[PDB]
Amino acid sequence: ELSFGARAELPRIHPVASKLLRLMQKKETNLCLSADVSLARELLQLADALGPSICMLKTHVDILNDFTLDVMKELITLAKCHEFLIFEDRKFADIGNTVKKQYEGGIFKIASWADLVNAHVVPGSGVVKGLQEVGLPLHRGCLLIAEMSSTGSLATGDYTRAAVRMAEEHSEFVVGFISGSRVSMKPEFLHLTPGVQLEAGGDNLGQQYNSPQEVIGKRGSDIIIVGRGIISAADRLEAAEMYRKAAWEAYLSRLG
Amino acid sequence: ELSFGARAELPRIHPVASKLLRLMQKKETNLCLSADVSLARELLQLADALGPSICMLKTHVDILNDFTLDVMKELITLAKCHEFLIFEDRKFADIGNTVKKQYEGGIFKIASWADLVNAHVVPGSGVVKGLQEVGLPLHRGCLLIAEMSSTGSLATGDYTRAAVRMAEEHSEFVVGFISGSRVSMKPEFLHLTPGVQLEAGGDNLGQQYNSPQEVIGKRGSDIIIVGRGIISAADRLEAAEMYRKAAWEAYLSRLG
Ligand SMILES: NC(=S)c1cc(=O)[nH]c(=O)n1[C@@H]1O[C@H](COP(=O)(O)O)[C@@H](O)[C@H]1O
Ligand SMILES: NC(=S)c1cc(=O)[nH]c(=O)n1[C@@H]1O[C@H](COP(=O)(O)O)[C@@H](O)[C@H]1O
Ligand code: PRO
Ligand code: PRO
Repeated sequence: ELSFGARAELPRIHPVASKLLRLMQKKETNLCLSADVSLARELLQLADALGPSICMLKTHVDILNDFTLDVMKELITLAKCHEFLIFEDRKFADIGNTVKKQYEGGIFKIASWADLVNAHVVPGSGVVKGLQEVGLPLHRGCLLIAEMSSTGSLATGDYTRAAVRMAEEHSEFVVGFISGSRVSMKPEFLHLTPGVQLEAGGDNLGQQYNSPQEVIGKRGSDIIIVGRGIISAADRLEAAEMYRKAAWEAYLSRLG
Repeated sequence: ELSFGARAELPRIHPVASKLLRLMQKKETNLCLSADVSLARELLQLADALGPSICMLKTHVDILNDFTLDVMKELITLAKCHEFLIFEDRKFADIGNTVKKQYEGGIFKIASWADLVNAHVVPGSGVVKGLQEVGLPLHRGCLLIAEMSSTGSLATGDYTRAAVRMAEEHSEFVVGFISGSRVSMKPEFLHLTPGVQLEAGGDNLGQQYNSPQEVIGKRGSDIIIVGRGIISAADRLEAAEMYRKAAWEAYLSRLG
C-alpha cells in the first residue's frame, strides 16, 4: 500500500485524482464535507471556515434556494484559496445523450465549476461515455456509485462488480467510486464513503452510519463524506476537525 | 384486461393514475412527449401544438437554458388547456433525506408543478419514503425505474423484481414504472416505455429503440415515451400523430 502522496504519482493516475491526493497528503485531510444546506451564505461560510480541514466539498446545487453562477465563482475562489476540490453530487443516471446535456447545460452549467461529479451505473456504460464527451475536454473527473449506505441498497454483488469494471475500462475520466469499502484493487482509483458519523445509528429515512475508523481502517476506503455529523453540530469547525483527525489516523494506521 | 377508462376506476387506483387513464381514454392517446429541448419558447410551442396528441409531457427542467418558475406556470396552463400531465424526469436516486429536499426545494421547486416524477430504486425504499413525505401532501405520484432502454442496463432480473415490490408496497404514492415491458401484474400500475422509434436502430451513446407495436402490443406496456423520433422531425405535430396512432392501435389490438 502506497501513501496518498505516492498514489498521486502513479503512472495511470488521472490529473484530478493526482491534484486531490497531493492536497490530501499536504493538508493531512481525507475528509469531504457534504454541504447539504439551502443558503448560499451558509455554503460559502462553511467552505471558508472548514476549507483548511477538508480535501473536498460535496455540493447539492439543486437544494440551494439562491443558486447563481456567481455563488459558484465565490466557491471556486475559496476552493483555490484553501485547496480543496468541488464535487457536485448530481448522480447522473440515464442514457448518455441525456446526461451529456445535463452536465454541460441548463441553469447549473455543472461542468463549468465542478472538479468531480458522480454517476449511477444502472444505465450501462453510455452514462460514462455521455459525461466524458463534456468532461474530458474540460479536464474533469467522475466517480461511479458502486455501493450505497442506505437500507435496502441494490448496489451489491454483480452490480458493484459492474461499477468497478466500468470505472477500470474508462480510466481517462473515471477517477474512483462512491462506495462503503475498497471495491477496486487498483490504487489509482479513489474510494469515497458516505454514511459516516462518530456515533452509531442512522436516520428516519434509511441512512445507516459507520465510523471513520470502520470505513477507512477496516473497510479500506480513502475519504469520508460527512454531512449532518458536521452540519448539525453547533461548532462545525471543531466537528470537521474531529472527523478529519479520525479519518486521517485511521488511514495512517492502515498504511503502517 | 381492462381498458384505460376502466383501469381509471379500479378500487386501489391512485388519483394521479386515474386522471391520466381517463384523459388517455378520452383523447385516444398513450403518447408521452419527451420534450428534450433547451429553450423555454420551444418547450411551450411544442406543448401547445402537440398537447391534444399527448397524455403526458416529460420534462428535463435542468437542460432548459432559460428555466424560471414562470415558464412552468405557462406549461401548467397548457397542460390544463390540452389535458396532459407533466412528468419531470428527475431520476431521484439517493437516500430519503436528500431526495426529500431535492423534490421540494432549490430553484426548480419540482413538487410545485410536476404531477409525476421518477426515481431509481438502487438506494432502497428510503428513496420512495423521502419523496412521499413531500409528494403525498401535494397529491403527486411517482414512477419507479424498473428497466432501462440502454446497452448494458443493470435494471434486470432481481433489480427489476425489487422495483416492482417497492412500487406495490408504496401504492399510496407510486403509480407505475419506467420499464421496457409490463413488469407488474397489478392493473392499477402504469407502464411507461422510453427507447421508442418507428424505425429500428439506436444512438451513438447506448440508446436502443423498439417500435410502438413491439412495446405496447407484444411487451404489454401502456405508454410510449418518444423524444428525438418527434423532436428531430421537421413537422413535430405530424410525427406526434404518427406515434399516437401507432401506440393507440397497438393498445386496442392487445385489448381485443
Ligand atoms: N450521493 C452520495 S455521495 C451518497 C451515496 C450514498 O450511498 N449515501 C449517501 O449518504 N450519499 C450522500 O452523502 C450525504 C450523507 O449525508 P449525512 O447522512 O452525513 O448527513 C448526503 O448528501 C447523501 O446524499
Ligand atoms: N428517464 C427515462 S424516462 C429514460 C429511461 C430509459 O431507460 N431510457 C430513456 O431513454 N429515458 C429517457 O427517455 C428519453 C428518450 O429520448 P429519445 O431517445 O426518444 O430521444 C430521454 O429523455 C431519456 O432520458
Ligand atoms: O515528495 C512527495 O511529497 C511525494 C510523495 C511520494 C514521493 N514524492
Ligand atoms: O364511462 C366511462 O368512460 C368509464 C369507462 C369504464 C366504465 N366507465
